[PDB]
Amino acid sequence: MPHAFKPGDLVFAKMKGYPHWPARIDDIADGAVKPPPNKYPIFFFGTHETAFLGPKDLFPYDKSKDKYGKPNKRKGFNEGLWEIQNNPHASYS
Repeated sequence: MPHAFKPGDLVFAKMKGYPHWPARIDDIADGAVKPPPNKYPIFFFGTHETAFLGPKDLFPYDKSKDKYGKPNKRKGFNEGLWEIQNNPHASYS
């Protein structure tokens, strides 16, 4: 049975105007800016951008990869697919 999301969980994350995107729940570094209440720091693979999202926009990777894990024209997407499959917990600083 599912738990709450935690740092390190891999997802596809949905933002307005973008396809479901390979992403992870990030940690918040000591001294770093915290998310709003009820939001998680999402790190988008490929673009290496961060946004704050709630669970309604977070689709667990293993369940969703057959649907959303396909090449896309969008900038950064296909690099993102390599990252999530090959080294999803690396530092992409």
